[PDB]
Amino acid sequence: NKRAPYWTNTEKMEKRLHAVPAANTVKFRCPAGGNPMPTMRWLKNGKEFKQEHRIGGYKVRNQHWSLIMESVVPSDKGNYTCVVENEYGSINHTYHLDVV
Amino acid sequence: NKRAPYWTNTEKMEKRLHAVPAANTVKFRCPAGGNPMPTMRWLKNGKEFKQEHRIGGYKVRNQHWSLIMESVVPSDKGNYTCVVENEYGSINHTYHLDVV
Repeated sequence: NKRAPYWTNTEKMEKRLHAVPAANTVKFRCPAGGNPMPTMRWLKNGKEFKQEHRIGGYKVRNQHWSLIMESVVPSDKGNYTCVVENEYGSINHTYHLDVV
Repeated sequence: NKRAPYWTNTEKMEKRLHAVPAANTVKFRCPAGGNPMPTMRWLKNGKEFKQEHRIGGYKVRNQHWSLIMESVVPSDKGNYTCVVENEYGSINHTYHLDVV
């Protein structure tokens, strides 16, 4: 039953550009399936996004396939991409964050 | 509307192991979708499978996402994998061919 990653709910993913006021919380999701369970990682502007990249750091909820950034600030604007992978494939989606 | 490759009809793909008498024709398919249109390539035992690898050569029908090998011979046994890709992702599936 092995199978490459696939998005399980594209509805959540249709809204690509997000404009949010500073200090609000943004949450990005890339619901996925696959056998074996794929892993997920996030890039910000094409480069690995790490905890130390912003003051507030960030939360990853694997069960919900989401990236959460609390109290956004202007320097958080950018492109956020979820890369999901397993031995049979690697797929990605990109969101754009604009901080109003 | 950009989107990574995805299989559009997994039904065709459920039968992974194929045992076929010599001299018969085998056809493998990996129906796929994605935006932009993904490309497809085939590997035989993990390595690029080229026309010169077998006497009969092989047919690729892009419209139907299939690899066709006429008059199979014992040396054709092996693992056949369709790799489908576009800028948003790369996915693969593997079939096993046994020549009876």
